[PDB]
Amino acid sequence: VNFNLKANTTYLRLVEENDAEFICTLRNNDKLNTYISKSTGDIKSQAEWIRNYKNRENNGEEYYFIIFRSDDQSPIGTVRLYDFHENPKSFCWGSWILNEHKTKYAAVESALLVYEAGFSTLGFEQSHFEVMKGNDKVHSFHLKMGAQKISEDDENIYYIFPKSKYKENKIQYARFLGKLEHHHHHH
Ligand SMILES: CC(C)(COP(=O)(O)OP(=O)(O)OC[C@H]1O[C@@H](n2cnc3c(N)ncnc32)[C@H](O)[C@@H]1OP(=O)(O)O)[C@@H](O)C(=O)NCCC(=O)NCCS
Ligand SMILES: Cc1cn([C@H]2C[C@H](O)[C@@H](COP(=O)(O)OP(=O)(O)O[C@H]3O[C@H](C)[C@H](O)[C@H](NC(=O)C[C@@H](C)O)[C@H]3O)O2)c(=O)[nH]c1=O
Ligand SMILES: [Mg+2]
Repeated sequence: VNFNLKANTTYLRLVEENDAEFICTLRNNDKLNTYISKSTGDIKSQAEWIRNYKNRENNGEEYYFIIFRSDDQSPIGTVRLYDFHENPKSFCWGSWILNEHKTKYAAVESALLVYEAGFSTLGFEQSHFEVMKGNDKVHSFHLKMGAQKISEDDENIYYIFPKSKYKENKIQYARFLGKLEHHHHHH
């Protein structure tokens, strides 16, 4: 598979071993990591994590991206599709992090591109993910875009996002993905 994921102000490309330092730094930023998993601050350890990740990628099992801002081609975060299953065909996503240098609407664009990748580039039917209780704005984001709060445990709320909702969102959210082919005008 090869991806061509770009929106208005951001673009995504697959993680390489050389992104290890950017990743270590991002994930060990205490302003960003309140609700994600602890991980190594050691660059070589992170390079190793990516090498294993690359085997999974080679076998169609996982796709992990650096998020870039288009205007200066500088890295602003991460996102991942992982843990694929069947009946129905489902993917998880997460590892979703944006730093201070993010564009304003990067969160919207990157989420949309995830769903482009999963539902159209990879042919899944459903998306699953979770968000820690307390990560209030992220709950609100996902509910707004159309995720369905299935359920929960002591830590998380568990969501699914159906392919059907992604197809509505392509029209409603077209302004985030590219320049419009025609604009609405009221007389
Ligand atoms: C999760 C994360 C990537 C979200 O990015 P964010 O920039 O904080 O997301 P926001 O919800 O602020 O969305 C960005 C902007 O688009 C707007 N927006 C969000 N959803 C929208 C929608 N459906 N329609 C239109 N606008 C929308 C927001 O209001 C915000 O604009 P504002 O500047 O006017 O507030 C980021 O907060 C982060 O890295 N957090 C730490 C790591 C983490 O917890 N990851 C998630 C684990 S569950
Ligand atoms: C991606 C990555 C992970 N790790 C380590 C950290 C863990 O010990 C292990 C597995 O990581 P996880 O699967 O928990 O990845 P993580 O990026 O922390 O994110 C996941 O766990 C978090 C606690 C969050 O729940 C996260 N959820 C989301 O981001 C969902 C979005 C849609 O809001 C979810 O994807 O691997 C690394 O050491 N380096 C890495 O680059
Ligand atoms: Mg490409």
